[PDB]
Amino acid sequence: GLGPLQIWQTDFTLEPRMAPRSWLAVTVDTASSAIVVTQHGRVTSVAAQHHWATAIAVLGRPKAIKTDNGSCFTSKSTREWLARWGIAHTTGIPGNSQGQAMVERANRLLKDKIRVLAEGDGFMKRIPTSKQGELLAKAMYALNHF
Amino acid sequence: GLGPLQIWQTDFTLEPRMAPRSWLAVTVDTASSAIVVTQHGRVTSVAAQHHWATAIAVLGRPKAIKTDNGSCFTSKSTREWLARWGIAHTTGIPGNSQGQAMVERANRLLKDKIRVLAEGDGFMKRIPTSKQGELLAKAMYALNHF
Ligand SMILES: [Ca+2]
Ligand SMILES: [Ca+2]
Repeated sequence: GLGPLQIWQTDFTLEPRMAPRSWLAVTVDTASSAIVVTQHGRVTSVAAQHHWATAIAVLGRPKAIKTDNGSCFTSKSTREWLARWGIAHTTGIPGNSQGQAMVERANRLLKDKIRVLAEGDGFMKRIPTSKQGELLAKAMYALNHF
Repeated sequence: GLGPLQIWQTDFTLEPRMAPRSWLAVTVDTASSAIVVTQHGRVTSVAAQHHWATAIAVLGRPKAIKTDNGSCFTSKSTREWLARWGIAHTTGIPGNSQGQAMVERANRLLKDKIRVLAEGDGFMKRIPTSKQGELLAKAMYALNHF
């Protein structure tokens, strides 16, 4: 009962191998280190809400989420969506510096796993679109379980 | 170490509120009762592999999966995909009768939660396409956590 708080860190990261939906939305559960990733065609507020809808189904509802001040995260729409769910939102400190370091380490382990699985399949450039889906699933698998 | 075996039961179920991608692929982890659902436009073998790719990222790799003899599940393609992952597959007994009862109970709790959340939003018929995604996320959330 003295366990970790259910706080998430989310961010978006660009990955051209995953084009056209090359914007990967990544969420790290700081309680368990689990990771949830979704792809999007454009960074929008709505992209951020859809990514969270999916992470919540997978991780359960957090008590809070930390993001940077990107505008897709502090727009009105996003504040209202998070309010409707009852989740608190913080963008940390104005000149944070650090503080979002797990989601950033996550971003880097993820892109690396994607490159190594993609190349294992013989794709050295963009991944065929029909194949990105299982590859992105496979990457997430590899970083969360086995 | 005497805990339950990681065996899944998967099935596809039709849901017109979710049209055009009205075929919902549902997987129950018989170890934890967690549920994973994905939508598809057509019931194909490939639909079954994509659904599992996503469930594995979410639940980890099972030791076995039980399905009925639908052809999308015993086709060559599907047998080879499951073989590549190292998961055993069984379709149970020829005139099983029961044995897939959790995935079927799941199918029914799911469609019911979708109807009640959809109607809470004022959609009494098909759900606008742009809205199905979070609604399907929301349903899964409700049946797995809170
Ligand atoms: Ca950012
Ligand atoms: Ca069936």
